[PDB]
Amino acid sequence: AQNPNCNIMIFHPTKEEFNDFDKYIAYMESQGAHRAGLAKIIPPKEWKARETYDNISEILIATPLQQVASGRAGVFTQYHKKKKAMTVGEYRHLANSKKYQTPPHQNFEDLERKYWKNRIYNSPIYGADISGSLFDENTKQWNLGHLGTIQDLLEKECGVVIEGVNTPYLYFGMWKTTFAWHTEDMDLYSINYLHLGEPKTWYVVPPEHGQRLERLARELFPGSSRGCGAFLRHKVALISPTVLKENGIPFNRITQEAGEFMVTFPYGYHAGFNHGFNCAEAINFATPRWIDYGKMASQCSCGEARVTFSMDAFVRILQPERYDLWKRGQD
Ligand SMILES: O=C(O)CNC(=O)C(=O)O
Ligand code: NI
Ligand SMILES: [Zn+2]
Repeated sequence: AQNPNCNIMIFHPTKEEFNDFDKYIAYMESQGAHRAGLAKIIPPKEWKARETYDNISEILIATPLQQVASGRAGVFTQYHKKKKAMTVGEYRHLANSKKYQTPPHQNFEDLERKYWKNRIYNSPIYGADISGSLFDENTKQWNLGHLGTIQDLLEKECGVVIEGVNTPYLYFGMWKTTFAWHTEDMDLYSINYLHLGEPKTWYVVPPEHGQRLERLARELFPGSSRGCGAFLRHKVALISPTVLKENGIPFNRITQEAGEFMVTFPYGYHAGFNHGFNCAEAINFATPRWIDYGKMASQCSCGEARVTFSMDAFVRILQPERYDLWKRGQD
């Protein structure tokens, strides 16, 4: 078996290899990349997402989210407080202000130490889940707004035609902005391109060990666990690498820099944080190997998850027994 230790693999496709997206994902998996839950892909030197980022300041962040923490440094939840709208130019200025800017630090490891020591004592503001794309329409390779759709994948594999669409989201981050432990909706893949700015550090649990993370989460957030059988779907729980190590949870970490893609694989739990002002674009996608994960994906029916209507059809077709109970939570 390839990659038996479930290490995060890093790929350097040539421009020729970068033409066929599906084929390259299949290649990565042939090398065992999916066993980690996360892979990095460094694009060919000849490739670019767009010509410049000089004209993005007028994008609106309609609902910036202030991420307020509760708990202890290594085990905490965060809730999202809605703030007034601001442009990306205004957001960048805020990110760079004395209150919110990245502190002095020696290297990525030093900054990581500071993040886990001090995160809970601040409330950074995140612009998340903004529908849109920063890929140039003329970028033909790995354009996250031009991928084959999950609906078409389901149709090709299973012969079922369903409603729904599948478009990218933009994320504007600043120092300490945080993404909680989660897998994707319906345990889909995700692909994430860091367009510009400061890095993003990722933590990931191998898919074959996801239930170990779930068991620890139930122990660490016992009230949340009693409230919902899939509360990590709420995307509010953080557990530090120190606490994961103390509890023997297998995981890896890696830092993504501007110009790099990350792919998360079905049922690969991940979490992380931004180093400073940045902008990422991400979208979910599927392959034939995903279908069995979609069938088995755990759902939040307590009603806190609140997802896109695109998910209605996935649950309806792949999880018809759960559909009635799941839709009540949505409605
Ligand atoms: O970048 C973020 O804040 C979160 N991204 C993801 O969880 C992803 O791409 O799957
Ligand atoms: Ni994700
Ligand atoms: Zn729930």
